Order: sequence, then structure tokens, then C-alpha cells
Amino acid sequence: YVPPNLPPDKKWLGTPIEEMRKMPRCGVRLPLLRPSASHTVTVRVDLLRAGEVPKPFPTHYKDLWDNKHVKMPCSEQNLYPVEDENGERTAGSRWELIQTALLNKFTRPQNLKDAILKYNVAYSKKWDFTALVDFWDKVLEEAEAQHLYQSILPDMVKIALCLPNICTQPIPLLKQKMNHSVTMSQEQIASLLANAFFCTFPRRNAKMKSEYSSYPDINFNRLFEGRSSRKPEKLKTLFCYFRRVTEKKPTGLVTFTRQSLEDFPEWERCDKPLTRLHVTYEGTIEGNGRGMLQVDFANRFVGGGVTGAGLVQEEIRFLINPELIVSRLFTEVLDHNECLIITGTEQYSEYTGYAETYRWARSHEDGSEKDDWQRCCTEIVAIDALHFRRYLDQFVPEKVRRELNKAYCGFLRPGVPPENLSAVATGNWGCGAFGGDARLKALIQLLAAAAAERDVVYFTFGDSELMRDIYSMHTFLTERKLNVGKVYRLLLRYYREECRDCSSPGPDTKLYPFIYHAAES
Ligand SMILES: Nc1ncnc2c1ncn2[C@@H]1O[C@H](COP(=O)(O)OP(=O)(O)OC[C@H]2NC[C@H](O)[C@@H]2O)[C@@H](O)[C@H]1O
Repeated sequence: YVPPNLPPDKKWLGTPIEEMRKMPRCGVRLPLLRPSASHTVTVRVDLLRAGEVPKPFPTHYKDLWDNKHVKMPCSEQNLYPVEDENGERTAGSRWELIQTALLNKFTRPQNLKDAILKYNVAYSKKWDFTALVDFWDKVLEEAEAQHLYQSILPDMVKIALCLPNICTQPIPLLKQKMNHSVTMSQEQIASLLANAFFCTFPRRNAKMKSEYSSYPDINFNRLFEGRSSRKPEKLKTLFCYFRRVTEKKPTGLVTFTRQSLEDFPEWERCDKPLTRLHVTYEGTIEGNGRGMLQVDFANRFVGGGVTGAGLVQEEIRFLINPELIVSRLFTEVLDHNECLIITGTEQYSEYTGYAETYRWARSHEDGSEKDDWQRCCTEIVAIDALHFRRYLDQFVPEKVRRELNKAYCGFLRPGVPPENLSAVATGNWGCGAFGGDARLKALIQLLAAAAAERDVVYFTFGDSELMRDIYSMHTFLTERKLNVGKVYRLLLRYYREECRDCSSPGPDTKLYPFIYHAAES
């Protein structure tokens, strides 16, 4: 069986995009946003009104310095040792120290550094600031850099130091196995990120295995190091944010939910049928999946290398929607059965390129209308694929079972009637830096979505052959009436037969050919 040749000029195939369900239009009436055992809410829900920056709850700063919550910098327990009159050691408030370090003009880059390091003295002789020093003096002109130091940086310091009156409620850590949600103000997030920018957060820098060894970086220290060329475009994009939220205090709310599923489908038996597909080689997930569930091609440590190294799908999403970065403050690494769902973040910048082609394009005025909880109508899910080192590895059932489960966990929304759930807006998940095969993930995903009762929208990101092969396969499986079960079974029939005992680094027969042949020929 060789697949039927399809319309050679057309840009998309399958169900027309504008027929897929999308929020807010498809959404269930959200209930009274109340705090609960599983939902921390850090603003005044009674006072919550369109256009008005939310008042934080409770009104005055309550601190928790422990292993259940973020260790806020401004805590009275954030200490450093100090010699007294006699030489005997006492503790000094690190917060005060920070305050009086950052309340100074920064008229050169050397100053900002001096500042950050005044509290981070252990890393005086470990933290490179080239990238910054370069950005300020060489990449930004007299005009731009003047606006940065008498305006933006001081504005950032203001919201940074207002933290205790902004994030008055303790932020719990979203640990492994917790099914928990946090919802906080865009304003609150900007304060924390401002703090992140000034490398303010305590106990989050150990090379040595610490308490937070299990969590991603959050201080921005690494954005300052290296002779890397993409650092500046990164800075341009984050300042675009810091400039937008200092000038006009944002009035939205944002929700982070960790999801852990303990019980999965018995895929061999799964009776549910395939869902509707729309696949296109133009568009992008952020660009075109307006209203749908947009996937983040995530690292287990969420956000990937946004604070320093990387600059691919996730890092990019996290830069254009910087409010996602704060997820790193409190989200432990993802186990194989976990994900992070962020409803509410805004897009502040537009871009061009990818990896080392990345340029900051312009500011973006996010268009998304807000929901019942004053959260933008855009829901990202971060799911982490496996980073396959040898290409065949991924067809081992265990590897397929897993990628299936992750995808599932990221899509499934327990309790929710399918007819309310939007489409999933995805693409070549795990088939870039993580080096997996697109044709397989495509299927896997398409199977998981099926199991989740969510229709898919796949962006092939330029690859039009993929658009066809994808589509061809979807339509072949569908007209031949196949459920998730059989389609899974065949994937293992593929392993046993071409992969299990394979001399070469690649099989003689690719997946789709094999599947086509193995069902109806
Ligand atoms: N905006 C957008 N829309 C749709 N498709 C995209 C987009 N950007 C990239 N892609 C496609 O998806 C592929 C995957 O991007 P990538 O970030 O390389 O996804 P992976 O899961 O393979 O990489 C994961 C790791 N990299 C960054 C994260 O920290 C992960 O640790 C990429 O090569 C493209 O073909």
C-alpha cells in the first residue's frame, strides 16, 4: 500500500481549524475562585475587578521559612553571619543588605554587578558578567542604555524591593506527586521576576547538592555570563517585559497547576477512537493555537535553559511569555507521570528565527480576552519528552508507553466533559534537541489525544512532507475504523519485527510504510 497523492498546493489538511473547540468559547463556567487545600490563591478574590491591579491577600507580609514554601528573600530568616564589636558571630538581615545594595544609581554596568554581588559574595569570583557588560556598552546605544539605567533598572528595583508588600502570602512549593495549584497576580510575578533578575533569591545557587537541587535555576545570573551572541537578544526580550510591567502595572491573574496521574490507560485494551486532526506546515503553536491548549516541549526541569544557555522551543516561549519563568521558582522536576499546566500568562514580545537565528522582533500587545478569573485565555502545558541518545531506543515499548503517558497526563483534564475541552495545539515534540522521530511522536501524541478525548492541531513547522504523511496516516487509520488499542499493538508489532533484532543503526522499513502494510495488505 502506497498512500494516495494529496492536493499539492494546499497549506493544511484534515478538519478545518475554525471547527476545533477553543476557549474561552468552549469553556465551562468557572466557579467562585476560592482558596482550598489544593489551591493557593495569593490575591483578594472579593476585590477582583477588571482593569484594577489586584490587592494581595493577606494585607501584610506573613513569612514562612521552611521546606514547604519558597524561601522568600525578604524573610527575617534570610541571614548572613556578621562579626560584632568583639568578634563573636551574629546574624545580619540579608534583606536589609540587599535593600541598601540596590538603592544606588547604576551609571555603568560595573555598578549593577557590584550591587548583585554585594549580597552574593560567595560568587564574587564565580559569576561572569561579560554578556551584560557587552549588552549595555556595545549592543545598546547611548540613547537606549541611558533609558535603561536612569529608568528601567530603578523601576525594577522598586517593584523588587516592594516584594514583601506584594507577595504577602507564602508561596508553597509544587513538589513531586502534589496535585496542586497556585494562582497569583501578574504584578506579584513581576515582583518576583524583578527579584530573580537581581539574583536575590536565597539558597538557589549551590553547585553542591542542596535543598533546591531538585529545582531549576531561577536567579538570572547566567544571563550575564559568556561571550554568547544570543544572550543579548534574550536581554532585549526580557527587558521588553520589565519595561512593560513597570510602566503599566498589569491587572491579570495567572495559574500554575502541577498534575500527577497515578493511573493510566491499559493501551493494549484502549477502546476509545481517534479524534479529529488538523495538520499544517505553516503557523506556529503560539502564533496560531490562539485559544487551544498550547504544548511546551519541556525539559523535566521546567523552563529548560531559559535563564542562560538554551533558546529553542521552550526557552523561546518562556522569553516571549516571561510570566512562565516564575514557574521555575517553585516547580520541582517532573517525574515521568507529571506535568505543569499554566493558565493565564501574557505574550509581551514577538520574535524571528530560532536558536542562534533568534532575534527579538518587537513588543506584542497581547490580544487575548480574559476569563472569569481575570486570566488571559491562553493555557500552556509543559510536558517533557525523553532525550533519546540512540535513534532505535524510542521504539522499545517501555519508551513508547512512557511518551504516551506523559502526553496523556498533559492533555487529560479529569472531571471535564470532552465537549468542553479545547483542541491540543502541538508539533514536533521531542524531535529536535531530544532527537526523536517526528512521525512516531506524531502518532503517539495522536493516540494520547484520542485517549484524552481532545482533538489535535499539529504544526509541522515547515516540514510539508510530514504534514502529508501525518495526515495520510491519520486518515488511513480512521477510515479503517481503528481504536487506540490496535494502533498501539501495531507499534509493538513494529518493535518485535524490525527493531528488537536490528543489526543496523536503522531498520529496513520505516514506521508508516510498515503500519500501512501490516493492517490492510
Ligand atoms: N513555535 C513552534 N511551533 C511549532 N513547532 C515548533 C516551534 N518551535 C519549534 N518547533 C518544532 O518542534 C521541534 C522541537 O523543538 P525543541 O525545543 O527542539 O523540542 P524538543 O522536545 O525536541 O527539545 C526539548 C529540549 N529543548 C529545550 C527544552 O529545554 C527541552 O529540554 C523543533 O525542532 C521544530 O521542528
